[PDB]
Amino acid sequence: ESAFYELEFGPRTIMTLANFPDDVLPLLQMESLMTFEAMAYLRCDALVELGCYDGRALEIARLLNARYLGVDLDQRAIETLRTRIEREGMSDRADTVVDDILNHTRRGASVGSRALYLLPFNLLGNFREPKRLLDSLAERSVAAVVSVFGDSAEATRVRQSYYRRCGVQGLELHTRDDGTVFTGSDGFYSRSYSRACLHALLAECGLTVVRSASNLFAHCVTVLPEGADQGF
Amino acid sequence: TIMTLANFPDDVLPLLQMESLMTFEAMAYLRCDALVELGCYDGRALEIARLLNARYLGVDLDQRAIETLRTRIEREGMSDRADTVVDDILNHTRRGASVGSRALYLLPFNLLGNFREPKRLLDSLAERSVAAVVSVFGDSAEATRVRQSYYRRCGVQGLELHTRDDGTVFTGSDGFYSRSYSRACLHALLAECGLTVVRSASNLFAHCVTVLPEGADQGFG
Ligand SMILES: CSC[C@H]1O[C@@H](n2cnc3c(N)ncnc32)[C@H](O)[C@@H]1O
Ligand SMILES: CSC[C@H]1O[C@@H](n2cnc3c(N)ncnc32)[C@H](O)[C@@H]1O
Ligand code: NA
Ligand code: NA
Repeated sequence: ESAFYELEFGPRTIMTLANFPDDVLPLLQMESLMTFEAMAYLRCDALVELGCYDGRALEIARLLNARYLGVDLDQRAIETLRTRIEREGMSDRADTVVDDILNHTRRGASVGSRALYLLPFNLLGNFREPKRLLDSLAERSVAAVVSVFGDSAEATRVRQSYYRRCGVQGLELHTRDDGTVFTGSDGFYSRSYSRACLHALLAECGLTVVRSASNLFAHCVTVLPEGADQGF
Repeated sequence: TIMTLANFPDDVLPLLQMESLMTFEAMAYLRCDALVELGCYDGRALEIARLLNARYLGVDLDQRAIETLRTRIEREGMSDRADTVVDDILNHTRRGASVGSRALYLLPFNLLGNFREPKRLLDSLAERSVAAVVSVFGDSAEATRVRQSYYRRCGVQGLELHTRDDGTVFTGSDGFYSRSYSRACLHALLAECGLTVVRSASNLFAHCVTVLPEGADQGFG
């Protein structure tokens, strides 16, 4: 799992904004708005961004005066995030770890009292076995936001352009009933989801849907782990 | 050709994210039934209107970006609630038809800074808006570095950097102009144009403010 993101320039090629088709921005905006609103309503004092790169959700924590933890394998992107945290005077409230996401979710200390876990920008679709990641959220979180590419013809055309712009080698497209799977010879793996398939996967992993939003490109879901306390 | 993501350094994103969150929260709290995005490109605030079930009007002179937006509105089933106009921003604020009873006007991604006479635009907001969100580049060393890289990727000819106490000005031999703002200068300009700051946020790259036109009604619709 995540072999592609252990490559020196794996994360850089995928997360460089200049490599994004314009139509990626609506996916990122929907996910941002839903994370912001979820943290307020569910009284989360902490945001944990899995695959944060250079801190793509830091502004959400900033405008809510929430604690922030960014987790990524990419040392260079985390150093950019550390530099911004210091310059923003957020060192007391915002932290970073260079580590595997599953190392963090399985063994990492709690962040704040009521943490929301963000799985942004199709992170879940980059796991061949997404149930291992989803199952690990229960321990340290009272909520999660999961953002994935959808399976519309338009979404697939965006992804065809995006992954080639990123320079993914030997890119192949595999069409399935419930999503489109892209693979690369470099260990690249990215699937999209139908709304029904995403909802079914979440229910299977004991994650209750409280909010579900879709646009032409993406599905974004706010979930509560069953067994999570829902106090204030 | 300044709006395609292909031309954006990574450090542009925190500016876009801060103004999106402040526009979203302003629409909800101030009970705005319409979002009017000035310089909307391909509908960079459409998702805010969509997720609040608000009316939307995108104003831009980029007819390609507007046609992209019109198709997105149709495919999202938003035709009855979202529209576009290929118009000059000041012509729209001066003479354009009103949208909803409580419209919020968004001035995104340093639109105010890309105007040489910003007072004309700000003064025009008085009549037709109950609220506005204004997003500008700041004057940090990091903001100036990001802007230089951005304008270079946009292919501005004879790009020159002019240092000032209240914001860095970039010019080109092609007639390109864009200024950043200190927090103090932005607040002073808005006050001068009868716009009261109700929310003010800054990050390393940007200032974003929510304003009410003084004399604008503040009911619930
Ligand atoms: C938003 S999905 C892509 C981002 O997530 C990061 N990422 C992907 N898989 C992992 C993983 N297993 N552990 C940590 N970061 C990861 C990548 O380095 C990139 O910044
Ligand atoms: C965010 S500022 C840049 C955006 O605003 C648009 N724009 C700039 N000046 C004007 C103008 N005077 N009238 C309408 N749109 C404009 C550009 O086409 C671009 O999409
Ligand atoms: Na995800
Ligand atoms: Na959309």
